[PDB]
Amino acid sequence: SSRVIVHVDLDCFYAQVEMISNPELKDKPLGVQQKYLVVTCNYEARKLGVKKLMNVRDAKEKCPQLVLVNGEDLTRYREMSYKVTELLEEFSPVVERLGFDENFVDLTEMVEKRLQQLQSDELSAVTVSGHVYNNQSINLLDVLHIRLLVGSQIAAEMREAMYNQLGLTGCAGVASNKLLAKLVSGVFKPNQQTVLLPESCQHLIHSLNHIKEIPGIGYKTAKCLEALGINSVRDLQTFSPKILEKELGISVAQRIQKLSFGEDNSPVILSGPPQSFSEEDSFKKCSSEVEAKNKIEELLASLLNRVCQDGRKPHTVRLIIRRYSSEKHYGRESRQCPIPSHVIQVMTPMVDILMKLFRNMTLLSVCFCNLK
DNA sequence: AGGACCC
DNA sequence: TGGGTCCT
Repeated sequence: SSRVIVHVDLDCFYAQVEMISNPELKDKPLGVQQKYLVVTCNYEARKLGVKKLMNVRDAKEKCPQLVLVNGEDLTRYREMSYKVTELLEEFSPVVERLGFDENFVDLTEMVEKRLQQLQSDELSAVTVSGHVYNNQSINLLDVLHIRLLVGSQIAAEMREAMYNQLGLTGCAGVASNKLLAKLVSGVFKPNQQTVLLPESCQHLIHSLNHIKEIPGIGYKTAKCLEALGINSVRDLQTFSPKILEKELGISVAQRIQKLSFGEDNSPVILSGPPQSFSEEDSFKKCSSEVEAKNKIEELLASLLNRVCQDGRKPHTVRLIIRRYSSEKHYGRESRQCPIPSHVIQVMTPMVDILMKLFRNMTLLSVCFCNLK
């Protein structure tokens, strides 16, 4: 019936990794750069105006002192990301990754086992760990409150472990489903945690300022809802099911309307090993359609070392590209093809293997998928 | 192959 | 605007 889900969200992840590499970067405003962008920065620099995904220029003309480290090679970020996930899996096996810095853990079973260990007395001593959303009063006789509180305790144990064993700080949100857990994890933003009691669900959902802010409603859907006059969470909650169903599909429509009410029955999915491996690269439009495949040889280099390490082998390869011109807000192409059973068991072959797929066709990326 | 959505 | 996942 009722679940206890925790959402773990690491603070400015790349920055934390770069700060751990070179300690001299601490306290000093740090920004991690990829090409001409500052993807993320530590809180210090953030205090000085630096915002995530901001042009270097606008970043230095806002903080003419900001230090920058290149973060185009995701290798170390990716490695730490899995150590975090594995550490969480130790607490409970059902852990879902969302990007490199977020994880969802279904704590339901763990909470039950812990509660069954408590005696008819110490159950009244159950306390919360961290913040209680909207400073809501706890009712120790509400079984749902007790469960979420134990959930807050586990969350605190997880964050303490991440810090002690891995040197990382982060936020956590504890709630009855993934939607709410993710929305509440960020209420007290820096290295802290919050728990959501049922009675405050509407307050949390309505605290949002636009449907776009709801996890599960992307750039597209948002614009669709807008063209319909739906802008606030309450608009969506009160809109006609039928029309919404008749314009977004019965699937999408019924799902996002549930979300507007803070309802979300999606299960936390066990991520396990990656379903694919890939590396990209965007050039200043410097690929003459030919000879510029030496770049593809570079991508393959690292990948091959990665595809290797994992142990499993990929039975499919792919190549994706881009083209410069107008304002193509969306434009990618890729030629998918099977990988020779013999070559699976090295570059040379694969090189021209991608080369043919090449000709058949500002960015270039090789993706090894269909792992077995 | 391409699309939507997410960090 | 460097990676990923799942659905059509």
